[PDB]
Amino acid sequence: NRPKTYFCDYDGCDKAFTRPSILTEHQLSVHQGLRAFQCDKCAKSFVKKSHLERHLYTHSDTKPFQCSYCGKGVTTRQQLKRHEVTHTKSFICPEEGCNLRFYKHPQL
DNA sequence: GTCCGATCAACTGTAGTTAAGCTGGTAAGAGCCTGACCGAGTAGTGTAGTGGGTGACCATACGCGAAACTCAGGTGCTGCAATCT
Ligand SMILES: [Zn+2]
Ligand SMILES: [Zn+2]
Ligand SMILES: [Zn+2]
Ligand SMILES: [Zn+2]
Repeated sequence: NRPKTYFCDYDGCDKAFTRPSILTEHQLSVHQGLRAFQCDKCAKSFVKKSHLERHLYTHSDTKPFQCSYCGKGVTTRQQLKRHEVTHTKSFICPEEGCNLRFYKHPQL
């Protein structure tokens, strides 16, 4: 919506941003080499609250997305969708007019 | 590079060693396809992290209108005085 009208000034940086706090998040993270959210359970650190929140689940068994078929736990919707698509007849015969459909790619 | 000509055997006259397949009953080469076993191949997958854009909520800005507040307009009598009598 609103136009990108805050330009990073550093040598060899191309980026422009919508609102000045975001330009500052970029500058402190990329160019100065500082981060604002530390893991309690390992050495790593993160640039956003949502990124530390994802990393915190990785230290735990009670992972926040749970499979509808097998009940395996995962941390975000992309992982869930890819995993659940393995519980489907995903693959299709690529050859002309052939009707068949398959569950594991080596079968196809 | 070439020159001479000696010299192993090239290409030339006849005297004596090699298969192919018959009768068979037979084990011998060379072989075929299903099956099993591990290495490698095809390639989509499993967590995990960087970035971005959407959405909500805010406040900041002007500009028009709404009510506020200040300061001075306006009403009407009559205490006192002056024109007409
Ligand atoms: Zn930059
Ligand atoms: Zn950690
Ligand atoms: Zn599952
Ligand atoms: Zn087919």
